[PDB]
Amino acid sequence: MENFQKVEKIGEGTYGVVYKARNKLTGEVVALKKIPSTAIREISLLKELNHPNIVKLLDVIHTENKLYLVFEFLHQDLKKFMDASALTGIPLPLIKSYLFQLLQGLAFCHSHRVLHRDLKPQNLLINTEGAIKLADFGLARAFGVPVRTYTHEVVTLWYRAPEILLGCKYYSTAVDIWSLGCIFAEMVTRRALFPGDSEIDQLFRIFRTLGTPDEVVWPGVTSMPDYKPSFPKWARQDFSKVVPPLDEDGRSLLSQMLHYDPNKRISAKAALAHPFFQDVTKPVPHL
Ligand SMILES: Cc1cc(NC(=O)c2ccc(Br)cc2)n[nH]1
Ligand code: NA
Ligand code: NA
Ligand code: NA
Ligand code: NA
Ligand code: NA
Repeated sequence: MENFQKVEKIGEGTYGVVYKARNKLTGEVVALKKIPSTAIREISLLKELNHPNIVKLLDVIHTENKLYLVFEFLHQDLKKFMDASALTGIPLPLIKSYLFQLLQGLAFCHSHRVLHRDLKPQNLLINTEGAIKLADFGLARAFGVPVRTYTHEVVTLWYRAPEILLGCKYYSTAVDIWSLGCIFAEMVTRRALFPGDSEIDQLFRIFRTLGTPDEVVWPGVTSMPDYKPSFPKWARQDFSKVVPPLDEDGRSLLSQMLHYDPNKRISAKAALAHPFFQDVTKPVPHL
């Protein structure tokens, strides 16, 4: 760590503090995250998982029984950008560019059998060139997703897939598509899709919009560990009411990203081929 000078505190992550820092060896400006042998091996494997839409993991330092992750630095996150774009909205071509890029990052990681499991606007980072990148890929498998962060802050449930909430033990890559669909809807409408404040509130918010799932739409759902037959039965809403003014192609794609049955939910690779991306471009964001 003597090789790094802290510039400022960027924020408080799930596992530890995040600093902007300078690498004295190379002059490099980096993001430095302060965080068992299985974790070291898992996280070390992530150094090779390189893609332009994945925040680059520069190094893993294990010392004095502390773990430091050194990442590529980006100047803004999507949560802050969404807040700053509240009054006007992020323009649709930029939303489309971001979604397209995020799907490319997911398709790459998924092809290597690596899941994120905790995607949220705060771990999507943006630059002034129009790129967006996924941060903290692979960390949930290494460390778990806790209920509270290291500062006691509540870890958000808003982007969590229903199979996780219903107690499935085995996650598929579909969990990340669900999260990204929730983010897409939030960029379009300027409000979170499913802002739950407990596990049951999260689940019932999903049910009230998409309908309470049953064996017709999701074979096996009624046998899931946390499923209860006493869940209320709500009707599904039309996406035309959920995400106006999104066009028919965008609503089609979103619907497929939010299918209940993870085996039905669209893959990142299939989503990239969707007609919504026919006119995709890479605008320069305002910032
Ligand atoms: C792993 C990583 C994080 C990061 N940057 C940020 O989180 C960041 C967010 C908002 C502002 Br304003 C400045 C920096 N870069 N790389
Ligand atoms: Na480094
Ligand atoms: Na390293
Ligand atoms: Na948000
Ligand atoms: Na839980
Ligand atoms: Na469109």
